[PDB]
Amino acid sequence: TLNGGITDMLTELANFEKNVSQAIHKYNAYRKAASVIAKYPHKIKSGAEAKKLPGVGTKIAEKIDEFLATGKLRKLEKIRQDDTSSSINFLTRVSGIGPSAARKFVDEGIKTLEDLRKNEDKLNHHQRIGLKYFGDFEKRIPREEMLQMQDIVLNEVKKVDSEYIATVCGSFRRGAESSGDMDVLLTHPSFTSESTKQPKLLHQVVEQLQKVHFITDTLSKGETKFMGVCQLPSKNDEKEYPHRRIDIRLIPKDQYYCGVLYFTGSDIFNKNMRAHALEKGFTINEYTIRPLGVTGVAGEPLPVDSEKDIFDYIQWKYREPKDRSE
DNA sequence: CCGACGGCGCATCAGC
DNA sequence: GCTGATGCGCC
DNA sequence: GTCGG
Ligand SMILES: [Mg+2]
Ligand SMILES: [Mg+2]
Repeated sequence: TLNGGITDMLTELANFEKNVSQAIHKYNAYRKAASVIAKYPHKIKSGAEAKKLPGVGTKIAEKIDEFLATGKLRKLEKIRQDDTSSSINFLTRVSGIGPSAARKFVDEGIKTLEDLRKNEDKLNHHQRIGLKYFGDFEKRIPREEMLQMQDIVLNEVKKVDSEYIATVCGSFRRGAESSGDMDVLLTHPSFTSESTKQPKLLHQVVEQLQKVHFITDTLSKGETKFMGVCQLPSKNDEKEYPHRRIDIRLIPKDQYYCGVLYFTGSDIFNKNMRAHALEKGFTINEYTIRPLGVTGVAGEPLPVDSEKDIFDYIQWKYREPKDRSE
């Protein structure tokens, strides 16, 4: 982290644009810039040097010069002093409260953790559970605990049906020493792009995990995506583990490679890779890679039998998961 | 100078 | 009820 | 906010 001060500044600017300004492209621009700077292997000496990087432009170059000169950004200093901005940025830290909800709450005079805790009846289900585990959800998960969680998930799935395959993706699959949460990609031969020969495939799995008291809460749930809360069991006399966020995504089995590419991320890696596919004349989602026809309409799914095939199509050398942490 | 910026699941809501 | 838009979330 | 045509 040669440029930790700069990348934090940019991240804070990104969060402002997203949470307060509701300017999603400025949000993305700041995160692309932070990410390119984060991987740059030199300690940056000026804005000019930073501007050479793709994603850093004139405005960010200027902020970088101010930051190196003084150790801070007046623009951010003012934002931090603004009560409305501060309040909105705080509320959005609760899962389920976005930029619109936060600003709505602030209008109502709901703007602190205390306010929220006395107005539960004003939150939807997702928001109520996000509030419930607010502190827990900001803790990271040591890899060792991720390993225990993996063992539990993989073994409980196996107990439901030996044909399920569950893969932990996200920062875990990228080899991180700690994860923000647990991402599980699920496949079963009965669910392909061609047919759903068996209903309740995701449900059965979620139920078993609830049955054994691993999944403790649900934020949302459909046929292919579960978003919830889980907890490791604690030993006799031991403080409980924090509650953790868990996302489970059921992907057609024949589409596993596109699925696992998606769920491995990072998010920024994904946006960069997908943007590059476009530039090369393809479109990538978690199911397929397709050609763009002359019109601008996606064609039929190209054959894919490895993650690498996807990289090949867009003329990128393969990158192991450990190298996709953008 | 601008059009485009990654792609999609679930929950909620307006309008019919 | 549905469809389509929007909010929020996943990477 | 930045990039590419
Ligand atoms: Mg994760
Ligand atoms: Mg997740």
